[PDB]
Amino acid sequence: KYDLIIIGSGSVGAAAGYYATRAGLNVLMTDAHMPPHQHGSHHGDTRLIRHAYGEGEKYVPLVLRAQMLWDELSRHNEDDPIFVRSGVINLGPADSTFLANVAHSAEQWQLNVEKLDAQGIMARWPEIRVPDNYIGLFETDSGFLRSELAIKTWIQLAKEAGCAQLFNCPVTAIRHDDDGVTIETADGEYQAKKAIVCAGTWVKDLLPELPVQPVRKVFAWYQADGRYSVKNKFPAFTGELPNGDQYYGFPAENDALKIGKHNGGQVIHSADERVPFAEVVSDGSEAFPFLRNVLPGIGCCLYGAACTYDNSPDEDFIIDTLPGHDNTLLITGLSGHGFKFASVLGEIAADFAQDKKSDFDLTPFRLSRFQ
Ligand SMILES: *Cc1cc2c(cc1C)nc1c(=O)[nH]c(=O)nc-1n2C[C@H](O)[C@H](O)[C@H](O)COP(=O)(O)OP(=O)(O)OC[C@H]1O[C@@H](n2cnc3c(N)ncnc32)[C@H](O)[C@@H]1O
Ligand code: NA
Repeated sequence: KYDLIIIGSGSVGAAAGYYATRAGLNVLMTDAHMPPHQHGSHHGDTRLIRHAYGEGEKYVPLVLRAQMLWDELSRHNEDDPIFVRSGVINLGPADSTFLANVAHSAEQWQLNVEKLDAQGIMARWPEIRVPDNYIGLFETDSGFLRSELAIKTWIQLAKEAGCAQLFNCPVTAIRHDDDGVTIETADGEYQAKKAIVCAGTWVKDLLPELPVQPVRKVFAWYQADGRYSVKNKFPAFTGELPNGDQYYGFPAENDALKIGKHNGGQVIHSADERVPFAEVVSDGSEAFPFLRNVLPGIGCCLYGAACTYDNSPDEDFIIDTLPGHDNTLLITGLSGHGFKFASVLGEIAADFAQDKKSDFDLTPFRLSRFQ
């Protein structure tokens, strides 16, 4: 009898719950665990945000709206900023398709991005060391996000707003009537007028036909020092190697620099198959090829993580209503660059719930593409 059932109250679903309840809807929130947990793709301290987007021009207006919502959310917690404006530097070769989309999309949307020289960056940040052939695009208004905190707050805000939340209770199957959507759980049976499916990286074993492939990814913490910090103006980064390998990174927190590879990772299929940090042996030395070249004074790996990419076959998002049911909307294509969008994706779901209006065009996130 609910107005809306959220299947996965994770990073996308947590937003979806808050916005849909604040919209004034009778909402049910579900997860398999206790939302800020270690079983999804929201754990680890931080998640990156970039406006001038190298992945594609199609993302820009959404991440711009996302940023607005992150700013509005950060308001609710004074002692702990959810968004930190450290800035984001984009590193890579001058003739790269990725940096070509950062520069082009900065121009159209009037974004604060500085083209910087190979010698220029080394002169501004002595610690960052690139080939002479390289170029850097510094983003001023960008930075990163406290991913765990973002969930934590979205839940309590929803919980206070009268949202019904069923957390440690996995969903087992989705059923369709003609009015709305039923979900049978190992607990009981609940239904709503509409539904949003955001079970994330394991939605496959709840909706098997989807063309999304979970992949074991890992980020790690290396030993840094005060001059690699936000205090010393050190920015969060994305790098390209002559390899074509992409790396993401964050300004050293308390004497620790967080890095990760983006392009690789070993393919898995079960939640059990996600072996913890040090268990497979690429992990401890995964960020090394970037670190010795680009950040040579960065030292040893200290500890690290265990996350999973929700990969689509073209690496773009899947934001579409289910093939047979306009009744239900799913968000799942988020292939490792989705958290920055969490806030905006919850809003468009809240809009969807009260059959409201987009602004954005979600055409390139069709389910149709494939075939
Ligand atoms: C893997 C990864 C991702 C990542 C990243 C680094 C790594 C190693 N760095 C990022 C970054 O720097 N900047 C950025 O914008 N994104 C980055 N990402 C991607 C990001 O983590 C993900 O896009 C996003 O966090 C995941 O979104 P989503 O909401 O779809 O997935 P989730 O947070 O894990 O939430 C899903 C929830 O659903 C629950 N669940 C799963 N199955 C069920 C069933 N069947 N029943 C009920 N609930 C279910 C999960 O428990 C989870 O809480
Ligand atoms: Na993901």
